[PDB]
Amino acid sequence: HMLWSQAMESVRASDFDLAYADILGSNDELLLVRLMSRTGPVLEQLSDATLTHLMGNLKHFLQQQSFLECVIPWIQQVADLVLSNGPNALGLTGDSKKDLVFALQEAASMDHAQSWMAAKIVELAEQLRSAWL
Repeated sequence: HMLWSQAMESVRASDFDLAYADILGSNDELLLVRLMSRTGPVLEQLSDATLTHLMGNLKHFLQQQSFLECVIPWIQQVADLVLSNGPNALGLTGDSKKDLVFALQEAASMDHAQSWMAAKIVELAEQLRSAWL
C-alpha cells in the first residue's frame, strides 16, 4: 500500500495530476482502478501527458471489456467536457481521438452483463464521433 498512501496524500492535496502520474507510472492495474473509483472522474485536473497515458488505459479496458461500470463514467466525462467546452477541451491528439471512438464502437458489439451498457457506449461513441470525426 506504499503507492496507495502516496496517491491518497496527493489526492488530499488536490494534486490529482501527480496521484495519476505516479499510479500510471507504476503500471499496476489494480491501483489505477482503485484510484479511479476513489477520485471522481477528474480529467479536467490532469496534464495533457497524464491524460494521454490514462486514455491508453481506458482504451485498453474498452478493448478487454474490463471494469466498464467503473470506467464508463470517465468516458461520460470526456463527452461532457467536449459538449460544454468544445472538441479540444481535453486537447488529445487526433490519433487518440480516433482510437477512443473506434474502441467505443468495438465495445458496443460485446455481450455486456449490464443491459444499459451497449446503449451508453453507442451514445458516447456517436457524440464523440460527431464532435471529432
